[PDB]
Amino acid sequence: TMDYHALNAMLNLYDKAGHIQFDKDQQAIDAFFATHVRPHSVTFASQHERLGTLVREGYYDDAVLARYDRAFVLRLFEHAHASGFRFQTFLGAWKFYTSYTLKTFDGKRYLEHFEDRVTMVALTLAQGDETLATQLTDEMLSGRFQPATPTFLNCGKQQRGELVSCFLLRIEDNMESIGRAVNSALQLSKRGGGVAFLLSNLREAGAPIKRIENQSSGVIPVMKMLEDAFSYANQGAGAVYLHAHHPDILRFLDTKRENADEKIRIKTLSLGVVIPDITFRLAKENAQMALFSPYDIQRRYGKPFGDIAISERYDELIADPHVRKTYINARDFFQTLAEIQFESGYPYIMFEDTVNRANPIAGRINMSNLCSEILQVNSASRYDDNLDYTHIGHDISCNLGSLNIAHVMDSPDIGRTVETAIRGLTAVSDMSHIRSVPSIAAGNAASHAIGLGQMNLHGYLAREGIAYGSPEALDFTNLYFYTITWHAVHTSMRLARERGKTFAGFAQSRYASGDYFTQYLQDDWQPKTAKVRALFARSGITLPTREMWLKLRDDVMRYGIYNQNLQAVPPTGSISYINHATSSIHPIVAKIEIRKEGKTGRVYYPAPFMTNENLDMYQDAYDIGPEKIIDTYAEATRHVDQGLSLTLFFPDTATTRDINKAQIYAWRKGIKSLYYIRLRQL
Amino acid sequence: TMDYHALNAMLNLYDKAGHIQFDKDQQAIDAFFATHVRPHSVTFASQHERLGTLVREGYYDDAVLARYDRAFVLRLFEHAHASGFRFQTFLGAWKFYTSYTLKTFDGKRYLEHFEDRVTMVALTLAQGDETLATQLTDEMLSGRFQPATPTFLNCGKQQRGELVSCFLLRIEDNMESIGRAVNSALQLSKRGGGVAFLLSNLREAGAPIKRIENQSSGVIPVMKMLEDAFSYANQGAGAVYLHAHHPDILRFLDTKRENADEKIRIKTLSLGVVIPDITFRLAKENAQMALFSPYDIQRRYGKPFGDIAISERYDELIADPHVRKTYINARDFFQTLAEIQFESGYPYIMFEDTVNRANPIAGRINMSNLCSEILQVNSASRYDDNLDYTHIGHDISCNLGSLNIAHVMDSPDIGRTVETAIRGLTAVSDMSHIRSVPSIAAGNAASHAIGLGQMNLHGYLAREGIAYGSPEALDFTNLYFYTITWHAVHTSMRLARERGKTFAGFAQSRYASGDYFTQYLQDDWQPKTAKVRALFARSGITLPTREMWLKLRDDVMRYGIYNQNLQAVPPTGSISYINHATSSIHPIVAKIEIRKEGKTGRVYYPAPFMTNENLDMYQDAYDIGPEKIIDTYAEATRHVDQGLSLTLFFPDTATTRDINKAQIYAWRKGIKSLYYIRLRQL
Repeated sequence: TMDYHALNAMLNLYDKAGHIQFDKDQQAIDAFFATHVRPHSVTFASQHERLGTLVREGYYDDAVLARYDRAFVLRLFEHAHASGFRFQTFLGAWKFYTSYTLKTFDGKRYLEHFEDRVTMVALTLAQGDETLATQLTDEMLSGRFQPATPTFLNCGKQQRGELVSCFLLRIEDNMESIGRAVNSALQLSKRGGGVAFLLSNLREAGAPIKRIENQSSGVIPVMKMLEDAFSYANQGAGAVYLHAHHPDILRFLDTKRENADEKIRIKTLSLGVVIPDITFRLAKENAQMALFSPYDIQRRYGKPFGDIAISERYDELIADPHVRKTYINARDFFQTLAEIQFESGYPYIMFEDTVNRANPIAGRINMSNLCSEILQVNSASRYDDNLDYTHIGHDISCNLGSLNIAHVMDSPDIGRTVETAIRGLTAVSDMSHIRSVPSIAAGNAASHAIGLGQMNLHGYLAREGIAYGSPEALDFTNLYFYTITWHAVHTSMRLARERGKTFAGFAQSRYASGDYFTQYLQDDWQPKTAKVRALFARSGITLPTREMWLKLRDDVMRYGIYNQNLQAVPPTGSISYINHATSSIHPIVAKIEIRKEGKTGRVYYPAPFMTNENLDMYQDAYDIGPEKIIDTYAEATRHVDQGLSLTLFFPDTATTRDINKAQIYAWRKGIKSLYYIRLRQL
Repeated sequence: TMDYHALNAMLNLYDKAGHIQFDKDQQAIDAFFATHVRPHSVTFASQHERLGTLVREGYYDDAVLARYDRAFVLRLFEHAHASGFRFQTFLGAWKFYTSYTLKTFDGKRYLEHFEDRVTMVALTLAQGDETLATQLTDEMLSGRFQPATPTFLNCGKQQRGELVSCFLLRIEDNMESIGRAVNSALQLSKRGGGVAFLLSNLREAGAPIKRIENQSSGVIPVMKMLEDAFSYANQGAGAVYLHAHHPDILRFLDTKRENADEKIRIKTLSLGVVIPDITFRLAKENAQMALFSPYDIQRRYGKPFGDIAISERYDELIADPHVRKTYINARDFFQTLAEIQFESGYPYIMFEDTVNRANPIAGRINMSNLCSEILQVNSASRYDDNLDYTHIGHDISCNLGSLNIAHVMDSPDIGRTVETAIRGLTAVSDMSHIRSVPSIAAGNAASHAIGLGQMNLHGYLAREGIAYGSPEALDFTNLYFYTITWHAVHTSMRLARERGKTFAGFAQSRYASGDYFTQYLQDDWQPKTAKVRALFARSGITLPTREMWLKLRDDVMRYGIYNQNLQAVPPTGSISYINHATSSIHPIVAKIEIRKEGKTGRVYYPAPFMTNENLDMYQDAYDIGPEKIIDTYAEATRHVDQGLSLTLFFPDTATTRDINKAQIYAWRKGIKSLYYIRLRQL
């Protein structure tokens, strides 16, 4: 019966009673291992000899093993293979062997299995610490923690790409900066990519140059340039963010219209827009939108457009005659916005006042990343004519990992679970040295920002018989994130003691003063529901209490924190299939997801814990709709210091107004940002 | 009668006897000065007060005057205005006031007249030396010398652009270099522009990267990137050169085809192609053309494609199995070549063996400039990951100026005439510090290359009743350049004594060994003709003699030379109209040239010394044809150490074969390069 594809395909059939036949997927795993994995895996007389061979023939990096006693290494591997790990789905297994595990240089045999890859990851992150390493191994094999693909994929390998592949850069209003950006785009893209540029500081189309009254091609030409950079370095991708109140806003959005011109046509780059609070109020009362000149604003306040608070100074700015102001219709802005999103899925939205109002770090937040999940502060750089740095500013980069909620709730020692992931991601940052872009490097060194995310929320809720979006769900979500947060700040606090240093700028932060905690010292803490009350109960998990916050608040005000930023909820792409989770805290996109991969062209993927006796608990995001989704992310947004990738799923019948209403709701509810607008499918 | 345009227009009418009515142009000058120049020029109570005012209100740069005793400055100005300078044509006057002379900041009055601008130029170049300054003034006012527009236009002004605006850069086969190039393109273009890049070292489309077998998008994506750079920084322009034997040659030429695709479509960038001797031989015997991989060549010889001698190692390379070789048809190469030129005017051709065979400087010449007149050696640069220079190579830049042949022959002291121009251009280089591109700066500092050119050759020949292309013309051309050359090497030799230093690398040069002079120590020196013999006679000019060369050869082998390169014959654009010369040593493009400028849309320009009694001596380049033109440039190419911009003018009936035959002839005759293919007009 050894066709694994056909077996998998069986997941795509319903019996006269609309039931699936889930066992067939297991059979497909089995036949996969028997007909393909085993027959093409390389097995050694022993671990010792294996590590020997792999180092010798150039596959594994001895440098990583050299930080441990060989005996320890051999033990850890064995412990790993004895955990009794199993892939839960054909896709997970297939995805791991086809694109994660290590193969021979000629691509014909496999040199690694799950526990192996895991082990090496653990060894790399723990960098000498045996306990840590062991903990990493356990966390990963239990399915509890699951680092982002760029980490899980390269750790320990000799031929590896970077561990960090997510960057946010500023551009300053001058050729030096622009030239650097293009260069940074080349350098980064050329290995992993995932780069976003802020364009808000650039002078508008028409602004003067060198005293000559009307010369400025605007941001478009700058975009075209990035677009080509990215294209040339083939892999990586780019995004640009522009403030809503920027004079080029409309032509900026027009680039993503099928029907416009050739040099107002950016096909690859992703767009993102920053929208402050007022522009909402203006549209409410059908007023005009004032677009301010970044050129004038600079000369008149000594700060770039992107470093000032538009909303706060909206009036002050309008009254100032020195600032040229052009106008457009607020409502029309949101109109074209929805129209573009409607066709391309973009832009992204970054709710500038909501974000800065929550931002505990000194400074402002003016952009976001390619997945609209990262939110940190940055600072300008200054260059010499020869392009040498004169002052190295701070740009942003971050590594990610997330832990499977379900599995977390299936283990009493949550504190350990969180401390370990945080330690591991922290190690990722510590080991990062992106020298090709000094600001990126400098930035990482001064902040140690990491992003610990969550996934499998829907999968969890389903299992425990809770409907997505319901009041119980909303209550879990809130308390669960309430918790994770505690253990993280705690962990980061501890780290600060051990390393005897905090993140740069800690002193000016909110953590230092204690304001960060006011929220957790007031009540709305305990369970709105009873079921939820019992879930944490049955779990052994202990919801942090006033005393515990009060305590942490003192340990934090005194010892500090290591990481400037801890949490962040990006979309879990393929790592989620190997971990067998529903992609983040958003409902499943389908009961049986279909991917276009392999000889068959199709590969099917059933959701976690889903059986023919609870299908009614697995409703797709389209069915659940945006309201319930938004509502969920909101409970989380209260705690996650960074941000979460939020995609709305709309029917194909939906209208721009529908979209627009979802967005307003989002704004109204506290959402820090929005990702795509996925209209219906093929 | 005070319409100057209408008067000018009169030059566009023929009487029943096909005669023009040249006096009307003079009338147009007169009415111009009376109705426009005078009424809008600003005149001061005295020079002293003027220099005072202009420095105070921000127009003139006191820094330049501060290197002289004010009294000297006042004198020089007066001497200037007393020379009795006159514009010879309405266009010259109109061109000077509309786009060279200094105006008030609001653009409504004139602050300068010819002698004024000249003076400031002299003051700037002479940098303290009164004699020099005075000489500069005389040379310029007599119409003898005429510096390139970027110099004549900015010297002395407070708001000025750079004096040097002509650059040639290398690109190395790696992202750092590519990133820098884009940046250099931005930086340079953003002020004057005129930049050319060598692409020959870049790996071909398909070559490996990082061991991965088929990844290299080739040169096109790199071109698109430059193209966008140039576009963004609005002004400046770019060129790319590619070796004929480079694997991407065909797709490189295909970019300039109307009918090809969208991402194989470079509209702005100019193309140039380097073609060695063999590819000619191969096409002769209808063989195949071997295209070698620059990727392989590097790994196997430690030198980039562009630093090796293809022709010399053509066989050796074909036999080497390590060098991947693709093939195309030689004859087909030249076919598509002519076809492209046919439609766009390009490419340019750089006859690589001819050039290196003449090149007296140690090293090879692999590219050229935007006007195909510059030919020097360059050397690679090496960068650190952060884009910082690790080793600063030597790129190329050059400033130009040329002297009106006629006026030169109308003055006995040619030696002074040449020494002065050389001194002045040398000062241009000495004062150049293009810090935004270290290699450019380093290069200029090590070579002090300048380019002294010629113009008004046709105008001269006509006046003296010699037909362009005739044996007498060919004889003058040769002897005249024979002469200029002497006085230049002499001048540069002298400079080396005064400054007590020579150009870097002098020792490895040909000047040091003495081989440069072998040519001038053998005969074909004296006049083939008798008329020519008398021209130099009537002039007082003394054709250098064996003893004079023998002497210079000893002074040179001992004291050295200051400039690595001296001569170069670019096209004289607008400066030629103000100087009233025929554009370089090529026949006139018309008897009454028409330019599309001003309120009238048209402005007419009669050639020098042309009257209704010698029209038959002024035949256009179309009439003269390419053979005679080529023949002329050949006589000059024997002496000019750098190169000359050679454009062929073909009838609209011409065919690619016609073109191709002109090119072969050119190659055969010693031409170092070719510029456009101007097919007939509108």
